[PDB]
Amino acid sequence: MHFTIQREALLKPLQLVAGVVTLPVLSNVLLVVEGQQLSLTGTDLEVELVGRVVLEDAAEPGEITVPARKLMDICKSLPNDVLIDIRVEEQKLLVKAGRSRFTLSTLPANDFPTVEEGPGSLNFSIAQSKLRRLIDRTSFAMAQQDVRYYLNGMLLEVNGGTLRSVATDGHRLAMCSLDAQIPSQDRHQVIVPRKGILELARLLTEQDGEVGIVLGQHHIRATTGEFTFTSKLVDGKFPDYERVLPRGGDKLVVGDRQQLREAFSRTAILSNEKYRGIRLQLSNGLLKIQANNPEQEEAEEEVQVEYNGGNLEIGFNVSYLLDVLGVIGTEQVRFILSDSNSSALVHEADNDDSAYVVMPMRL
Amino acid sequence: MHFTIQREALLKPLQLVAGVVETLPVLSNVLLVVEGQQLSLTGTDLEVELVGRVVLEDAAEPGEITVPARKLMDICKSLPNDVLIDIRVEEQKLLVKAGRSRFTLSTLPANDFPTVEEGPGSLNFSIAQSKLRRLIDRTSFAMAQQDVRYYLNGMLLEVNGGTLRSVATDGHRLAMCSLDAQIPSQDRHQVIVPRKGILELARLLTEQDGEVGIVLGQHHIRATTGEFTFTSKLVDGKFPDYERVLPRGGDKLVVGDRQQLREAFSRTAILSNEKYRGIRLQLSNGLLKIQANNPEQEEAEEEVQVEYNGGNLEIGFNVSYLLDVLGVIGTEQVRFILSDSNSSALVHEADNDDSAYVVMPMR
Repeated sequence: MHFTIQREALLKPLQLVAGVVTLPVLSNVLLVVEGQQLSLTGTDLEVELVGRVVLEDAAEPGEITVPARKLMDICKSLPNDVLIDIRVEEQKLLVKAGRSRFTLSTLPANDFPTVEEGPGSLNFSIAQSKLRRLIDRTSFAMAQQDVRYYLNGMLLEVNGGTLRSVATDGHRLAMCSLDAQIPSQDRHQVIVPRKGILELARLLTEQDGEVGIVLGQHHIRATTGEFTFTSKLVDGKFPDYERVLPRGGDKLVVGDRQQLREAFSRTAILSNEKYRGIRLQLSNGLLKIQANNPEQEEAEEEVQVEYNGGNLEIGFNVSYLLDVLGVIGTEQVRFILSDSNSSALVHEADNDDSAYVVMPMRL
Repeated sequence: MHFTIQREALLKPLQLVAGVVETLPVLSNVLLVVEGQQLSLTGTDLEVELVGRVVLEDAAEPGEITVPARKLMDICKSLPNDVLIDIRVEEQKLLVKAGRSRFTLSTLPANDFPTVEEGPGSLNFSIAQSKLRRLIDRTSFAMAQQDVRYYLNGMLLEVNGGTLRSVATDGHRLAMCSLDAQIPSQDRHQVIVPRKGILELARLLTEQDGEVGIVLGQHHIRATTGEFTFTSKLVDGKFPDYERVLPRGGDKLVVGDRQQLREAFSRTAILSNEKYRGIRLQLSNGLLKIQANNPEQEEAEEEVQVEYNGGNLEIGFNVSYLLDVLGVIGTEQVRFILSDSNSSALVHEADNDDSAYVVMPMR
């Protein structure tokens, strides 16, 4: 195995694969030269990322794994635009560029873990920005290290022509729905584990770009010109999210998103550091927000909101409210509430595309 | 105690004192004192005391109290820009008001807050802030972190003739900087300022066109500006005879590009032992060969052209130590003075003997 490559050409995909990179082989990147193509692969056994770069000078084929962080750091630290000569010699990777010589230890290609790569049951393409939006609008809702396996990840659902993302930790929910012109078929649902979905969202930087998606029984695949991403899915059945969404809420409240966010963060300072309880007292054209902690400290704040109807005292985790408010993209925010024991449904001002559910706390 | 103050006016000094609060509970409080039309804010960690003063505009009722520093600062930070804040003590509580936001904080009495009694010292002078900071910035890395020899964990500030000098050393390497300061001194004065205090002092010296008033005493060092008075306790002990540490017999003089050497040392550092950080230098006429090996038999090799004429030298150094020096050398070139493999290296700027750096070899 031997090739030459520019520092920049190698660094781009090598930085991509290094973002996914404990068994020792898992900290290596798999390098494969087939013809004039270099493929770089990184995996953490849940997610596999592959980067492809075209080689210009003649290249001798082969394959090998080398420590990813160390190759990337070596490549990063080299002078700009320098040509790098990479060769395998006696279980070692030899790297030459200019007047610098590096020898790296290697593990055999066969040791590197592989993925099933099935055709799947559905595929479509979509604008990277649209897929990224579904994830960014809902990702905070995901549960972290919950015993229920399904909670630690994001549901992606195709139904009719519609792509939908749902995330919930069992206390709060975030859902977003987009018209994707996906051909009508049966409902398709996948649960992409938390780490993989966040990684995927970060990867979708091409604003005018497309992403090819494959849904299977055990994997999702995202493919673009730069990379091919594969994640294992969460085995299990996602809860019926439809039941969680509150319905028939009598009270409707409209408020300035920025004023509510600032008033909630101000009061949050003196709320219980673990439970983050905030008390809301709603009355005609008025929201009182109060916060108390174990040291008997108190923050109070009043905000004028558009609201007409019965008084309502209700408790909510302030962090949850702030998570919602920080993804609402409109100046105003709509809150839909019923009673003290019932959850809140939050929408953008004019749009039902994203919906947020926040269950209350006992006061 | 009762006063009104603009949010911006209160935040500046509050932010300053908050940087020294890290536990006994009163140590995480800020001491607030209203005397006439002045508000003083005091923070301490029992080694360093920082005081901020602000002139109050509206009438103010005097008194004193301590309140949690971080919480007051966060509350002040989160408030609307340019708002007027009303502060008043009521029944062992601080009541903070601004617009429609009410806050009640728990308080501890002023008696509990530690007091530092400030003598006049034996020497005082003023100096440009940026000169004092330079002394510290050029020299701070050399300090020991948690050595058993207490004097090493700090920086020596010495006044001899009209020269202000800073010395730091962990026993493996040394950093010194000397500046003419026209300071009248009948006798030589030494102080050892603890590392937390000296680093904090450096960060506070932010006015490039400003001056700082210094007092040296037997047990304290005091630094005064319009914005603050910083007092630190000193390390009780005699600082080592640093002059003996400096190498005198060097027969080999090397000149090199600072940026090329830095880049070549960081590149080779990647494959050096992660704990011992050993690099090998091979010096011959016009050339420096840098090699790094680790326990996994990985190797980085690099050559740099340098101005040098004389006998061959093989010598080992900790590469972090060399990089620490190179990252504070302000000139495009750097001078290395060496003698033998078992003897220390002396490093200077290109044209100047003002800063001097000593690094002991490995092996």
